This record gives sequence, structure tokens and C-alpha cells, in this order.
Amino acid sequence: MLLKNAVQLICYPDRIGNNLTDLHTAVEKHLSDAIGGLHILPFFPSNADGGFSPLTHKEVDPAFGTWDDIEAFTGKYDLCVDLTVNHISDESPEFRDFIANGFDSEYADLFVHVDRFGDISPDDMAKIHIRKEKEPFREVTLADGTKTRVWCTFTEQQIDLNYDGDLAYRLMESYIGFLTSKGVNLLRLDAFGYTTKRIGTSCFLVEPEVYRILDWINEVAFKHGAECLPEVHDHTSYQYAISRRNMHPYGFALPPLLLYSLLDANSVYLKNWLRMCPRNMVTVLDTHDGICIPDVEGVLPDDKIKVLIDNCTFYDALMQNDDAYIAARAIQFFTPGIPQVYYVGLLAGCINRNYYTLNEMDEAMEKPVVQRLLTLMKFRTNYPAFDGHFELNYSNDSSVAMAWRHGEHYCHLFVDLNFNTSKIQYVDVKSGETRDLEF
Amino acid sequence: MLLKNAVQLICYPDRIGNNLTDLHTAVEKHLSDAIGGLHILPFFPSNADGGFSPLTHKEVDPAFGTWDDIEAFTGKYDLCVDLTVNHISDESPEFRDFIANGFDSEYADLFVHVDRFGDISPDDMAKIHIRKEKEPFREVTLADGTKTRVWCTFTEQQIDLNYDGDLAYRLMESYIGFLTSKGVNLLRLDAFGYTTKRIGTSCFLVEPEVYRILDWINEVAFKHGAECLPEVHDHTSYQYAISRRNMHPYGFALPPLLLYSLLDANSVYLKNWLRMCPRNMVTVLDTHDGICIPDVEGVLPDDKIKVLIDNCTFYDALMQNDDAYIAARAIQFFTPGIPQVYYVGLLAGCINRNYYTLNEMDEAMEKPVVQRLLTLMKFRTNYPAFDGHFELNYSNDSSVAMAWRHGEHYCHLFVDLNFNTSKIQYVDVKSGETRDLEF
Amino acid sequence: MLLKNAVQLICYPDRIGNNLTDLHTAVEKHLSDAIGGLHILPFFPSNADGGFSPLTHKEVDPAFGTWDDIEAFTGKYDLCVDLTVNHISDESPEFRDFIANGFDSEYADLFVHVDRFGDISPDDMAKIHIRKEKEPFREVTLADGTKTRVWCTFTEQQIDLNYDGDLAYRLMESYIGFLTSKGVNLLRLDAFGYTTKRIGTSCFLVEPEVYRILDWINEVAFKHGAECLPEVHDHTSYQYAISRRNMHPYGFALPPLLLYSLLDANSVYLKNWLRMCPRNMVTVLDTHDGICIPDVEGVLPDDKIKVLIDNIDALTCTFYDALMQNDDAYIAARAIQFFTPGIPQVYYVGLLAGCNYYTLNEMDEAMEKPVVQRLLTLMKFRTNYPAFDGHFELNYSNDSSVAMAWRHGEHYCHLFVDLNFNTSKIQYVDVKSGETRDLEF
Repeated sequence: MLLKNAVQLICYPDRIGNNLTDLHTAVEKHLSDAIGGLHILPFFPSNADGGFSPLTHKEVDPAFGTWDDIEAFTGKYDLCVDLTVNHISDESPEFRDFIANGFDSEYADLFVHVDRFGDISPDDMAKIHIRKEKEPFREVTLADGTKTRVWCTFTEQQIDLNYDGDLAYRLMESYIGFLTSKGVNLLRLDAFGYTTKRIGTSCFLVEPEVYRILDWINEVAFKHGAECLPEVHDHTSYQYAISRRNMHPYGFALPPLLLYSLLDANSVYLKNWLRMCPRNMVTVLDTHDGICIPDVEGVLPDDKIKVLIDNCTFYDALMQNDDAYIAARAIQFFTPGIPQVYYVGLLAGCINRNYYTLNEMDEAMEKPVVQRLLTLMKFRTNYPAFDGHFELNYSNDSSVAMAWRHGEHYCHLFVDLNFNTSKIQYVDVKSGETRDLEF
Repeated sequence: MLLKNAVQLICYPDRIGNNLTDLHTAVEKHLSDAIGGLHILPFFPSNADGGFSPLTHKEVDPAFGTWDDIEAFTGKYDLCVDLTVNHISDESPEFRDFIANGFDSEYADLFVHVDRFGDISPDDMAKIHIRKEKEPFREVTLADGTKTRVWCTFTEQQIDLNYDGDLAYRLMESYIGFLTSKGVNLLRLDAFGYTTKRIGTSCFLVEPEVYRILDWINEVAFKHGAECLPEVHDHTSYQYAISRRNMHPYGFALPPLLLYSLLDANSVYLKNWLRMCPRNMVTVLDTHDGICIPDVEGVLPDDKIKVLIDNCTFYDALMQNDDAYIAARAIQFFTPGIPQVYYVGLLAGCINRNYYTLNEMDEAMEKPVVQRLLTLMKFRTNYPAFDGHFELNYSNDSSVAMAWRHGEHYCHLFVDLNFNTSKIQYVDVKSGETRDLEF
Repeated sequence: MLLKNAVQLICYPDRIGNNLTDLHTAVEKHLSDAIGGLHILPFFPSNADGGFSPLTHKEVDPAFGTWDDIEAFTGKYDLCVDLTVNHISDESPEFRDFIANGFDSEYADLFVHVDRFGDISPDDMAKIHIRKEKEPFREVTLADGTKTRVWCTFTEQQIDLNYDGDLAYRLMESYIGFLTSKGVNLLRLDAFGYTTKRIGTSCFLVEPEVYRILDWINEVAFKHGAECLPEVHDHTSYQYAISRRNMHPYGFALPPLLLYSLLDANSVYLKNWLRMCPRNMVTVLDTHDGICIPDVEGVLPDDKIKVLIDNIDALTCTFYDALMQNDDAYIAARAIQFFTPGIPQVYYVGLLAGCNYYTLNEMDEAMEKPVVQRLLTLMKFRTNYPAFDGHFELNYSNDSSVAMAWRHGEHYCHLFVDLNFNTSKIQYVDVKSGETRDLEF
């Protein structure tokens, strides 16, 4: 549908070269026919958390470039961008206005006021699903000298939005409209699970509230020509729930699943997942965040997870073994969904966030393992069979056999996990013969 | 779509009363507005395996009744019937003709000839997925006095069909056409996984062969006004694969999942499954076959399965506790899909295959627990909300909260697993008020 | 031809002093009555794997010395030397001729050509017992400019020999002849398990081919006055099969077994193993490889292996280090090793209490160490006291101690190890005076 069924690049704005212009130089020079889109990590004005505390989604942080540097991509490549639906910076225009004007501010109902709930019992606090070990409450000093408390799931420079009120949905629709006008196809919804706040609950993925919030955003997105990629790290059950509301789940189960598969030469759990895997997902191997274990619970039994845990750029977990890494990307790419490749993974780097100069990328492109990866990326991005249907094939319990078919076009992946071998056969339509991809 | 979204009765032809006429008497007397369909277990001429060795699918075994006794159901109730796609009786017209006329018989290519494969290595035999501990080869004496071997997965009176040849598909289309002409809506495909025979493979669910076989039958069924219910007992991954080819999977994960849930007062794994559960499934709690464990692998962790195993009509596994049983049916009925109720489960019986006289059923209907179950069955079969959408609600880890919505119509199930309590609230549209179902 | 029942030194040619002559000087100065033989690690022309890729077994690398420097040991000492039966260098004359002349070379059938089979199924690839994570196949560029593939289990400079053909047996009998002419008593058969290549199989320890190849090699050694020490790292069952074909297995079960015993003060599994242990084995404690787990499966239960593994990864671990550099524990392990039936080897680093190259002065220092003097006292006693030449009698003990004894007529010696306090006590019978006396170590 709306998006190109092609490889996407996950990248920062400023870590290949220095800015979006240098980024655009790198894509055109090397990746012009290997990717059909980019996920550019947060590139708005921000004041904490590596970019996830945006003052607004309506500005490019001038450090990275300008909206014209963004639109240079949005005529040839899909564009995936983060939408921080849970929270906005305390330095945002809206929150500074609440600080100035107190509860008389017209943006007051945009934030969550801990005082509405009343006294929250210990039992209700114990239900809250949060990683930090402080109460998720920031007490702020207003202009008048009063002290009120707002909900704060993350760092204190991040103020959560109020989805029992109305302003939060207007603010998001404004962001989505403007972002989509700039050429953004795909909205990665960051920390969507925390948008549901209800005392007595987990305040995380509270059902079915979470899906009504999620349905509303998707419709706003669809009116403006964009699809959604709701990102949550929890039981895969939420990935199928996302998938079944016409949104893109993450294939967060795949990376740890392949690590186990390759390290222990076992395809039983991988094949079972491919037979089940939620569809219309965006697949990753290495992210901008790293290793997440709860995403593979149930997909991989607890004993095999322990094996995996007992035995981080994705390349390092395979012990910098090129054959293993190439086979994992091969498997990822034939997995149903849109494959993302993180930029450090493209350059076979060695904590998960490195800087490259434009010379350093050209050098890294010369690496044998990287040329093998370009060959896959071009093939996955261009060969028409991937636009057809997935048919998994019978294999023994130490190998994986994956195929795609779209009319005449047919290609077949075979990975022997015992020897990390990658073999792709595809149909050259023009000659009608069966050919071996050289990678 | 084609089927009624209502409770179905799984029953034999001759175990409530003596035959299909007595069966029809029982449904009308007690179940006329509580079920929308029936799954009548094999009722064809058969010579082994409790009815799953049919001489033909074109005859009612006169012991049970006639096709007019069948059609008495197919004007008011959906009709689900077994189609033994893997094999037919050795006493069938087709196989006796092969015995008589040897390989000159025009039905010879309807069966699998072990000699085509050649010598089958030990390694290839070790791949075969079979329960019996004999080689799946029957050596038969022909009329001429020659001895040839045919493939035989089950008892020797069951001869497997050949889906590398052509006659097998004609025979099935003939069966489906005639069965559908008699009013059959739904074809339970028995032992479909064994139809794929290929040396070097498991000869069970061989992918993607199994789905092409499965797609073909579904299309034949759709031309003749019927849908399919492919029954396989293996990893749930096959249930999602079935579901994604416009066919009905079984919810074989649910029964052991509820047993664990109720016995250990834990909803975490149940809720995760409901959030994921394959859609358009047919749910059971007790079957005509009994306990199957591999259907809950992954759905329930290995440690909790051991708990379940360490701690059979479904009523007995709950220790004949009515509240627990009623709550399990309540949970089953709000689970997405078409709910089947096995007849012994309807009558709260106490190995999974009992006979009842027409008096004995009337008495069993008077049991308090059975009246509670009728109330659910009528509600699930008639209340319009189930025709809308499933929305699971937040609950603690010892309770389950399930709801359906279809316009104004809304009903909400809450089960406390600690006390086996069942509470249903629904919207009475006529008065517009919220009411409690009394059960 | 029967070997001396005495301690043997495992050592490099060039890491004590500068060369084999300095080695010989060091041996005579300190070890002349403490060892009855030497296992000199590979000293042939080689270009990979630390010496186990020999161009030929018929040359000494001129840096290390000469063949005459080797024969200087034979005459007072048994000599154990590696025979790489599985593979030879790609820079060897035989394979280099294969490079030039293709399949017209008369050395072509000496190597395994992966294309004989045709297509090898995934199921057959998955059967192969191979430790590296590439296919055991090297594709070589021929002189003609064409590309053919030969079987290659280890690094690509190591080309496996073809034991379905005949040339490999001649090549191997040739090496055995030359080695024995220089005085080699004992042939360590390196990577003996991969000699059996057969698609549809593990291509490692393939039975019963593997024993026929092993029996044949044993016979060639016997013609030329040599015995075999077939080295394989797998389930102990293979060690008893070797033992029962009149060859010397390694006691690879012992090191991990003693590590557990000392670390957990438990003699049950050690005693059970000594009661069963295969006969005519050569025992080591630290190898040139380290600690291997499949060598102790069954000998030590899976719960006790995990206990050991948990301790040691907190295996590239010199056995002295695995005992936390505890001198008493190390001496108690060497004592137990020495009373274990078989011929005990001491790796030279273990002799010198290292944690390496040494000069001749440095070895003099290492010999002065109290722990090394205790080890010398053991070695001399094991190499010279006649009771070991009789029969082994294991004694009853509690489950935290080990009681091991040997008897040969009047000669009798008795080891008692308390695993709780790492005490090593040996009492022996002084035949001439008839009294029982304590070895001072």
C-alpha cells in the first residue's frame, strides 16, 4: 500500500557526516537503489533524552539542518519520523505558558495533574508499570510561586500529555498535519503505552483505552497521507493487537530470536515464529536502543532465552562473524514486513551509536561484508517477488528455507545455521532461468 | 459471514437417544434457541477408528438414520461434518477395485504406493512424524496373488490418499459437492497434515505443499457454499497459518490454558493469548478426542504446563466445580470465534464419550449447572454484541475482563479466578439500561 | 615396543634455552632421573597452527636444531613426537605438485575432492562433526586457472588426506619410518578422528572404519619399533575403544575430574573413574589445548560439571590457575595423576610452576621453588620406585579423601590425599631394610 516495500535506513541526522545535507550525500552516493526510505531519529529542538523531549515537532533543530534538507528525501524515499505522543519538553511553548499563567493558562489541560486523582494508595502505586525508581511526579514551581505536580514518566524535562482532556489530541493532530505536509509517510509512535493513565491500573497499555487512542491517531495520520509504527517493548501479544488495527508493529521478537537461532544452530523456534509472525511489521535487527528481552518471551522458551542470555551492535553478538551476520540480514529481509537496517549495522560497526565522517563511510562501504549487505539490500528493495506472498518451506531443524512469489518472480533463501551459509536463488524473468545471487 | 455466529453442539449421531431422529428431538426440545449449528461426528459407513475410515462420504450409515434425517437440521442450523481428506476405508468401492484389478485399476493412482519412493533410508524414516510404532506401510494381497504396499498412517483399514496424483482431488470434490448439496456448511478436515507425503521430510504439514492442498479444498468448498475447519494438533503457529488462508482454525490452545488459569488463579497467559488469539477460530473446551498438550506450547510456559500436568471430560479437570466450569464456558464464549460445546459438556458428565437416553438428557438438563450453561448458550447465540468487535479490558493478574460491542449492544464478562465468579453485564437496548445476566 | 613406565616431559624444542641442545642440557642437569621420556611438540617445517601444519615430518626447522639434536635424547629417553595423520600443509611438495599438475598429478588421490559426491544435502552437512563455522571445504585455484575444492577441516593451509585411496597410507608409513629411524618411540596421532570421511555420516570417529585405519597405523608403528598415542577429544567411550586395540588413549577425563574433586572436596567420582579407567593410557593434567568438557561427560554428573564450570569461568586456564595457584592442591593433583594407572606426562610449564619461554638460568630459578622441589621428589619417586611396575590397588576411603596404592612384590607405595586440606602423604616400603618410610614432599 502507501509505503514502498523496500529496505529502510535507520539513522541519526548528524552521525554520517555532520548534518542532513551530509546524510543526503551518503544515501545518494551509496544507497540510491538499495533503500526506499529512511527513519531519521529525532531531529526537532529537544532538551533531554537524546532528542525525545521535543519543544515542538514543527521545527528542525538548526544543528541538523532545515525542512528543505528534510524534503530533499521526501520526493524519492519514504520518510519515517518519531512522534513523541506521550510527552513534550518542559521548555515547549505550551508548558512554559502553563508555568507562567498557572491553571488559568489555556494549555493547562494539556498535562496530567497528579492532584485530580487525589491520594493514590500504595496498592495503586504498585500497579504502575515504570522503569525509573522515583515516583512519576514532578513538582514544579509556577510563576506565582505555587507548587503543583505533573505526571512525568521519564526525565524531568519530559512532561506527559493528558489524554483524558482535549488539547492533547489537538496538539498531536497539529504535529501530524505539519509533519505530513513535509513529506513524512510513517509516524513512529514513541512510548504510546504510557498515554493511558488510570489509577488502579498499570498506566501502561491500559486496554481498550490504548486502542481507542491508537485508532484515533491512525485516522488522523490516514487523512494526512501517513501510516503509523507504534513502538512498544512488551509481550508480542501487543504486536499482534497493533497489527490488527491497520498499523505497523515492530518485529522486536526477531533479533534475539536470530541470535539464539544462529548461536545454537536451531531453526525450530524461528520457523514457528515465521509461520505466525504478525504481518505488516517493520523488522529490525539492531535498533537505536539495543537489546530487549521481553519482546521474545513466548516466542523463545525460557530455557533457550537463558542460553541466549548466558552466551551491543548486532554484529558483535554474532562475534563479528560475517557469514552469520549476512545470513541474519538475509533471514530478516525475507521475513514478512518492511526491513529496516540501522546505519551502524550497514557499516559493520563495533555503544550502539557511532559517528562516521563521509570518508569513513566510503571506507566502511569497501568492507567485503558490507558489499555482501548492499547486494542483499538492493535485491530486497528491487526484486518484484517480495511484493507477492510469503511461502515458508520445509527445512530440517538446523536450517531455514524462505521464499517469495509474485507472478513469474520467485526467489528462495536457504540458510544452514551450522555453517552460516546464505544461498539465494531467484528467477530472472527476462531469460526465464534460475540464477544465484552473488553475496 | 457464511456461518451463524452462534454456539454449536458437538455430538455423535447415536449417543443422545439412538439416532439422528432422536438427536433432532433433543435439539428442538431444549436447544432450539441456544445453538445455531451442530458438528455431528462421523456418520458415514465406516469399518474402523470410530467412524474415521469411511467407505464413502455419500451415504449415511443406516444405523444412525438417512440423509433426510440430516437435512432436518439443514434448514435451521449450521451443519459441520468431518471430511476425512487423508484416507478412506479399504472397504471403499475405490480400494476394493484396486485390489481386484491391480495396477490396471483406474483408481490405482488414488493411493500412495511405497514402491515409487524406492528404498527409504533410515534417516528418511526417522524424519516421518507418526504416532504409531509400526512402519506406515500396509502390504496388501491383490486379487491375482501379488503383494504390494500402500501408505497407511493409521489403522490398517485406513488407506491414505495420493495428493501427488489427480484422482484424490476428484474424489474429494465429489464428496464436498454431495455433502454440500445435503446442507453442510462447514467441513472439518480430519488429519490434513498427513496429506503431504515427501521422502526426506516429516510427511506432516510439509510447507508450502500443505497450504496449496489446503487452498484448493477451500476453493472447492467455497464454490459449493461451505467453509473449512482444518483440524491439526501441533504448535499454534499452524493455527495462525490456517487462519490466514480464509479458513477456521481450532482454538486448541484454550482448554489447557483455562485449566491452568483456573487451577492457579492466573490470567496473565490467558490475557496474552486473547490479545493474540487467531481469529475466525472454532473454540472448544472438551472435544471428542480429549487432552492435547502440544497445542498450548508457547501459549503457556513449560513450567506452568508442568503445574497443569502435575495437578477426561472438561468438567472433571475442574474437579466438578460448577462455578469454575461455568466461568470457563463464559470465558470461552467471549473468546473471538464460533464456540462449540461438546454434548457431554452440555450435560455435565463424568471416557469422554457417554450415551444418554432422551429421558436422561431431560434429567441432566434440570441440573443447576446445566441451566446456568443454557443461559450462557442462549445469550451467546442471540445477543447482538458478539457480532461486533472484541475489546479486552484491563484486569489484575487473577481476573479476566472481556467485552463485545455492536452498535448499542454491549456486554462485559468479568471472571474472578480466585473465587470462580461469573458476572455478565449487557445493554438491554429496548430500555437502554444495563442489566445483569442471571447465571 | 614397550615404553618406560616413568614421567614424561611435554615441552617445546626452543622454549628452554634457545634450541634442542639447551633443552638437552637442561634435561640432564635437573631431570636426568625424574623423567624417562620426552614429548617434544612440533618442530617440523610448518606454516600455521603453531606447528601442526607440517610441510613434512622429515625435517627439523633449522631454528630449533637438527635431527641429530633429537637423537641425542634417544638412548636414555623415550621420545614422543606428533604425527599429523589427518592433513598436511598446502605448501607441502605433494600438494604444491597438485597445484601445478591438476588431476594429472600422481599425488591427486592423496587428497579429498569435495566434488566426488555431487550435491551434499543439508541433512548430510548437518551430520558433519566439525568445530569451525565454515564448510570444511577449501576451493583452490589450479595451475590451469580452474577452481576445484578439496576437503579442509581446519585452517585453509591444512589439507586433509584421502584415506579411501592408497597414497595416504604410503605417505603415513613413510613418515613413521623416518621418525622411528631418528628414535621416536611414541607417535601421537593428531586429529585421528577426521580421517574417516563419508557423506551421510559425522565424518569423525566413523565406526568401524576408524578402527581399521587406527589398527593399520598401529601395525606400521610396530614394524618400526613405535607405539601410538591416538588423541581424540570426545566421549570417554572412544578412549576405551582405543585402549582395547593395544594403543594408548589420553586420560582426558582426569584433569576436569580432579579439578572438581579438589575444588569440591569430593572423591566419589574420582574413585569410580579410577576403578574403571582404561588401561595403558597416557595421563596429563594441563595440555597444550586446555580443559575440554566432552572428555568428562558421564565420568562426572551434569550437576557437578556445572559446579566446576561455574567456578572456572569466574578452557584457557592453566591447571595451576584453576586450583587458584595453591601449591598443596597442585602437588596433590600431580601425586594422584602419578598413581593413576598409565604413563604420566608433565607439561614443562607445569614443571616450572608458571601461571612461556625460559632461559637456562631462569629454569635454575624455577627449579629452586619449593613447589617445584616437591614436584621433583614426586617425579623421581614415580619414575624410579618399582611398585608402579606391578599392579594398581585402589583403597577404601571416605568421600573427601583418596587412597591409591601400587604393589610389585616387596615394593609397595600408598598415596593418601585429604581433599579438605590438600595434604599429600606417600608411604613406601624400603625393600633392603624392610621398613615403611615416608616420602618427603
